[PDB]
Formats: sequence, C-alpha cells, structure tokens
Amino acid sequence: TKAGSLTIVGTGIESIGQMTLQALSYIEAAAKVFYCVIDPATEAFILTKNKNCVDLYQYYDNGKSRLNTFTQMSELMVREVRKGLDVVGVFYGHPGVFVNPSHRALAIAKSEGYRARMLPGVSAEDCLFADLCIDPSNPGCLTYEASDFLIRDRPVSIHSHLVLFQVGCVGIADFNFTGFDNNKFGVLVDRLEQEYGAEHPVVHYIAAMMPHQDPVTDKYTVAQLREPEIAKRVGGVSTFYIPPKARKASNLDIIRRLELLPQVPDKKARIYPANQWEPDVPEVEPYRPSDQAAIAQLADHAPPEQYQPLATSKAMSDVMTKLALDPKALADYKADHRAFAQSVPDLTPQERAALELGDSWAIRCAMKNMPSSLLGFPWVIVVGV
Amino acid sequence: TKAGSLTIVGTGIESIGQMTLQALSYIEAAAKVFYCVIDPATEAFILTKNKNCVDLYQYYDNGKSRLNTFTQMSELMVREVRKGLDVVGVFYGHPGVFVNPSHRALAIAKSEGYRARMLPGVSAEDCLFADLCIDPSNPGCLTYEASDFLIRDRPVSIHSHLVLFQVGCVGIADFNFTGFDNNKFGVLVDRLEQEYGAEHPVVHYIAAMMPHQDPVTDKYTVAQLREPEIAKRVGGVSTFYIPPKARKASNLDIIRRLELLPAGQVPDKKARIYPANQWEPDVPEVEPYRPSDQAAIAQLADHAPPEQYQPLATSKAMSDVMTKLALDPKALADYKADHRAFAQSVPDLTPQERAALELGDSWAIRCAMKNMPSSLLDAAGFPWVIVVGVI
Ligand SMILES: Nc1ncnc2c1ncn2[C@@H]1O[C@H](CSCC[C@H](N)C(=O)O)[C@@H](O)[C@H]1O
Ligand SMILES: Nc1ncnc2c1ncn2[C@@H]1O[C@H](CSCC[C@H](N)C(=O)O)[C@@H](O)[C@H]1O
Repeated sequence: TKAGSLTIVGTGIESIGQMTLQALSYIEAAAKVFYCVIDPATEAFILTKNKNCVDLYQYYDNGKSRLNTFTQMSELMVREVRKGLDVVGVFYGHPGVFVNPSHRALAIAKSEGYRARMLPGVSAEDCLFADLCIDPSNPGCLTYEASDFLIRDRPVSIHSHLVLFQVGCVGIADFNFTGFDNNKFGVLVDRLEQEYGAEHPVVHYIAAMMPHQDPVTDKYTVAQLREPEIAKRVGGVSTFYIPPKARKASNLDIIRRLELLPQVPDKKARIYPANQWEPDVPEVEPYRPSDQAAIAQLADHAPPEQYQPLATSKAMSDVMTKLALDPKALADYKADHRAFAQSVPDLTPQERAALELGDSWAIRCAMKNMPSSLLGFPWVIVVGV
Repeated sequence: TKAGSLTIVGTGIESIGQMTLQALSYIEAAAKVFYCVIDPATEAFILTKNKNCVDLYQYYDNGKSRLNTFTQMSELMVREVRKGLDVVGVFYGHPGVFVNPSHRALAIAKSEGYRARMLPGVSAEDCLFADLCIDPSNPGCLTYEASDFLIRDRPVSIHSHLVLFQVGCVGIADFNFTGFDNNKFGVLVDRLEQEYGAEHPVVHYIAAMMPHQDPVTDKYTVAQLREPEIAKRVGGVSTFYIPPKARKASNLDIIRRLELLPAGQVPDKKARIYPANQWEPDVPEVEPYRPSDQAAIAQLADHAPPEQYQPLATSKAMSDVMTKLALDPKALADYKADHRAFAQSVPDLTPQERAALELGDSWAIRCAMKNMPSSLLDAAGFPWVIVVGVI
C-alpha cells in the first residue's frame, strides 16, 4: 500500500560466492543500495549490480561510538524509504546475526507502515559448522557474544557445542582503523579455564574470506591461549569453537514415555563420524555390518511405490524460477495471482490453475506425479534414537 | 593429487532464491549431482543446471530405518568420488545443519584421501532470525533437536533464546511417506511447562518455502499447545522459538576487570538498545529516537569520510577475475594449482593487480583494490558490527 520499502540482505562470509540468488536480485532491483562488507571484491561486485550504492563503512571513525554510527547507518536507509524508494541494505554474512543497524532500520520502517523484510544469509557460524565438520543438532549448540558471555555470566553446557563470537575484542566497544590490542583477552581465558579446565581444547576459527584461501582451524588448549604469541593470533574476525567435555546420558523417564527401550545405545557409542575436536573421542567404524548390509541392497533398488517423480514443464519451471529470481515479477504475482497466471506463456491448464490458487499442494500436484498408493518430508538426521 | 572430489552444498530454505551463488556454480560444474530437496521448483531448477542428477529421496521407504537410507545416500556419492569424478551433494537448507549423510560421505571421502568440502547454506535457523526479527547475540541462543532436548535433558537458559527443531516428530525415528502422528508432542509441552510456566510464549515458526508465501509466526502460550486444534498445526517443517523469560543482570567482577565504569552507572538490566525483542513477555517500549540518536543524526549533514577511510579503487579487469574465482570452480582450481601461471594469463590487469594475484595474500589484493591512505600508514580494524551492554 504505502510507497517505499526496506529489504536487508546478506553477502555471506566468503567473497561473492556466499551471496544468495535472492540477495543479488534485490540488490539489482533496488532504487538505492547501502552496504557494509569486509572485502573489496564483494564491494566491487555490488557496484557492478546497481548504479546507486553508498558505503556505510565511511560512518565509522576513531573514538566515535559504534552506537552513533549505527544510528546514522540506519537513518540513511530509512530516509530513502520515507521518500518512497525501494531501498536495500547489504551486510556481511547474515544481516541479522551479530548486527545492530539492520534490526534498527527494519523496526523503524515497520513501525512507520512501510514494507520491511530481512532476507537470511550465510553467517560465520554457518561457515563454522561447514569447516569444523560439526552439526549443531549433535549435541546441541550454545552461541554467545564473548563480552556478553562474560558480563552477563552466560551458562555453558559441557555436553553441547559452544560458539563464541568477537573473541578478539573482549570488553571493547570503541572503533579504531588500526583495530585494538585485545588486552582483556585473559578475562575470557580465565572463564574458559574455570568452565572447561586448562587442558580442554579450544578451536580458533577463521572462515576463508577469499575463494582461494584455507580456513584457520587451529586447536589450542585453554592454557595455550595464555601464551603471548598464540593470543596475538586472535583478531576481529576470530571465532572460538569449544567442543563438549563429555557425553550426556539418556533420561529413563523420557525413554519410557517415548517408548524407545523394548535396547537404547550406550552414551559413548556414536553414529559415524564422531566430532574430531572432542578430547578422547574414540574411533568410530564407518562400515559396520549393518552399513555393509544396506550398501548390498543398492544393486536391487527401485523407487518405492509411493515415491513422487518430478513431472513438470519448461514453462512451469521458468515461472517458478522467475518468481524466486525477479522481485518485480513476484510483486506482480502477489498483487493479482489470476491476472499474472493468465499472462504466463505455454502453461498447461493444471499449471495455470495451480498458479491462480497459489497453494503449495496445487503447485506440488502440477509438478510431481502423485501415485495411487500415496493418496513425510525428509527430516534428514537421527539422534540417539 | 588423487582424482575425485566431493563438495556438499545447500539450497537454503525458500525455493531457488536462497541457494548461494557458489552452490549453483558447483552444481553446474559437477560430473554427477545427488540431491535431497523438499520442493519441486528447486528440484526442477537443479535439473536445468546439470544433466546427471540423482534424487536421493528415492532411498527412503516405509519401515526402512533412516540410518540405512543415510548409509545408502552417502555411498552413492562416495562411489562416484572413487571413480575420479567431481561429485556434488545437494541438501535442503544448510547441508550440515540437522543432516546425517553429508557428514558421513565427506568424512569417508576425506579419510580415503579425496578432496572433500562442505559449502555453508542458509538454515531454518537463519530464516528464523530474519523472520522473527531476533539477533542470536542478544541475549545468546540455545539450539537443540526436540527429541534430543528431551532424552538427554538438555539445559534451557530462561535468559537466552531457545530454538527447537523437529518439534513435529517428537520421539519418532521411522520413515513414512504420509508423515507421522505427533503422538508424543505432550512430552515436549510438559518439559516446556516445567522450564517456562504455562503462560510463557512459544512461537510456532515455519519459514516460507515458496517465494510468494508468508512465514508462519504464530505465538502461543505453553498451555495452548495442549489443545488438539493447536497441536495438530505443528508439522514436519515446524520449529519452535521460545523467547527469554527475564533479563540477566551484569556481574560486578567482570565490569571491574573489563574497566567498564567510573561509578555505578552501567545501564539497568532492562534498559535495552532499540529494538527490543517483540516476542518477550512484558517487553517494555524502547524509544527509537533518544536525544543521543537525534544528535548523531544531526551530524549527517556536515559528514565527510574520515582520513583513514579507504575508497574502492579497482579496475574492471580485477573485479572480473575476483568474481570469476568466486563463481567459476574450474578457474579457482587452476588459480590454486599455480598462482603465477594463472595471474600472468589474465588479460588487462595492471602490474600491481598481477603481482597481488601472483602472491594471493589478502592484504596485497586489498591494497591493489583499495586506496590505502598515508593517514592509515602500515601498522601491518574491520567492522564487527554489534555492541551489547558495553554502551
Ligand atoms: N571470517 C570469519 N571467520 C570466523 N568468524 C567470523 C568471520 N567473520 C566474522 N566472524 C565473527 O563475527 C564477528 C563479527 S559480527 C558480524 C557477524 C556476521 N553478521 C555474520 O553473519 O557472521 C567476529 O568477531 C567473529 O566472531
Ligand atoms: N520451512 C521451515 N521453517 C521452519 N523450520 C524448518 C523449515 N524447514 C525445516 N525446518 C526445521 O528443520 C527440521 C528438518 S532437519 C533439516 C534442516 C535443514 N538442513 C536446515 O538447514 O535447516 C524441521 O523439523 C524443522 O525444525
């Protein structure tokens, strides 16, 4: 209804390649783009995609509080929204993961009646999971800002993953172009010693920011973090991963209520692969007899009766791709399902009808051959069950 | 050295749009693609990008254990890696977030000496942060699988975010094509009642999976989850977000050791930075435009970039090659095999650009692409972009 919109998007962490297709498409469609990114290749890429970009990084300064910068960053965006423009804000990683001005700008825009949306992106923690070869689900994940972790005395779980952002600027909220001496780092190390012990591993993690670089995945003990030359290596893009100390046992009452015992595996017994960063992690066999038996079944395998093969058309595939990749086409479609579906070339009557309704079932039926036996979407992990 | 590679990538959650540019480029370059995705439009899109794709979803079956399915999915990928092929596995969301077979296949490939890598993608949790307008940093975030949360009695923190995946299939291991009756959902609700109380908010979250759908962001009390009509809305793609019950106080020792005080004038524990979490019970109104915010905005008119600001100053040739290294996996592989041979064959690079590319060091590339001023010098300060209770 009201003219003007704010869409905030991410670039991901690794230069260019970790931007989403939809983030790119909004950057291209925007009347004005405001960006804060860490590497010049991503900045240059963004400038080739829109003619009206502004670098938000220029609003930082030595001894200027970050809060004032953030207020300024968000106001620049919201000013253009108020004039009736389609504005896009672009931030490093995921634009709402450890980011102030994005949330501020969106909330102001939203409260004043403008269309406001954040699109998700790939965060440093997403990269961490990928590079450290860990799954947040096994055995759970605690994520904190390092200074917050200390100041508010946030609880750890020695049985779950712990991830700490901003380990290289403990207790420091000022800006400097030279960065800071991380003088209060020792206060974090003391907390980690207390919680985990001096010999427990800490993984210093830095995701590759350029496509050709390797990530930093350096295991240290908590005690090694006291060494000057090791502590020196922690900076503004450093994140700490601390693996579990031990494995949590199963609760008998829950086993009973969930009907899992008629037995349950030992707490030490694992599904391959085991977390390689955990201390005293045993070797897990990737090819047990049950695995070999399942692999033997591949030779005679046919799709089950209830499997739904894709059965769509170029015309339908094109329109669904266009709706995902063309914000203007999506907006037209959302404004009038029927008028949009009428104007799409080469659709079958079923495809047209499904697009007219817009319901997920109708579109699925149009694109997937549903067998008789069917008429259960793949959550793709098992835990200790 | 050894022929063959495995790259596992994600599609993100929302159909097509939430795939990363690098995920797409690897799907296109692969000799063989194996995929497991939820929606047919993403499936169709993948099939237009590579001519040799296999749907891994066909290896599920009624009454066949998920572990066996996962062993099979992994082996189909690794078999092609061992034939010397560049193999790409594709999974919904982030391919290592609540996914078994990706980690298995990568670990096997890596242990047998093949190139193995996971590329991150947008997870259901990433979507949740974006759609619910919360930041995991404020006030921390605990993320669990719902059945694991119950079975291993995982700790909640009433002062931090809690996110629970798989709340629509509590205690269910099996596979069925028609989905499952979430009969043990009451076991979860009891635990949430114990931890938070009957009147505490639980946000039922479903990210939009097609570009035109709206997300489900439905707030219920814990008690409301006991109603049959409410409970039945929770399905296989449902996630719960449970907001903080209260705000945690600062401790004096850390305040002192971090030297964050002249006198007792740290903000009160509830004096939040705008905006406040709208899902928290008894969330106070936070003023977006305090006097200090207005003073900051007033400085915009006379603003110029600081001396030490580094304007972009690159070339078409350099932005093109850096873009190509990000979007062309074959070009990246060549560049990594021999920095100098690659750099010297790139057309139209300046001497500095060529030299920076020959070295490959981030600083050399940065200095080739940005005008680093005298003011900045070379100490030999990048924008981490949140503050907590420090200001
Ligand atoms: N290349 C990298 N590797 C590891 N952690 C990183 C990183 N870049 C940023 N971070 C983490 O993020 C903090 C900056 S806060 C901004 C994070 C960004 N919005 C995101 O989605 O990740 C850093 O202090 C660090 O903890
Ligand atoms: N559209 C959606 N909205 C909210 N949560 C979702 C979702 N799709 C999947 N999930 C969550 O993820 C679980 C499946 S497990 C696979 C998750 C996927 N790899 C990811 O990166 O998120 C579901 O039980 C649900 O908790």
